[PDB]
Amino acid sequence: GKVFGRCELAAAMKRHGLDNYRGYSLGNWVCAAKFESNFNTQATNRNTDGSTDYGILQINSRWWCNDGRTPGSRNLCNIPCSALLSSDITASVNCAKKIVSDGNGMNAWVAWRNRCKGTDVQAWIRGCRL
Repeated sequence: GKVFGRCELAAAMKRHGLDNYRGYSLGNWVCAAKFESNFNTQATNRNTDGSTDYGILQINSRWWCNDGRTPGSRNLCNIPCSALLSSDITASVNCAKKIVSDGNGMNAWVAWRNRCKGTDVQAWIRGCRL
C-alpha cells in the first residue's frame, strides 16, 4: 500500500504531465486527491447505487473503469478498477487525463468542485521540489 505526501504526489503528478494539463494547474490535482482520498492510493468507496470509487482520485466504475459489478459500465479508461488501487499512480493519472479529454472538467470530481475550485490551489504545491 501507499499513502502519499503532498509534495511527493505533486512531483509524481508533474512527471506525468498534469501541471496545466487541459488548463488545470498542478495544485488543482493535488487538492483533488487530498479531499478525495487523503492521498491514500487504496481508498475505496462503495456506493449504494452499485458503483464504486477507486484510488487516490476516487474514479468511478460506472463510466471510467471496469469492476464487473457496476450497472451501465462504459469502461472509458479501458482499465480494471484494480489498476486504480496501485501504489504507482500511472493508471489513476492516465484515467484522470481521459476524463478531462472526454469533455468533463475537474467538476467530475465532487471533492474538487466542493473543496478546491476557486481557492488558492497553488498552496497545495507551495514549498515542494518540482
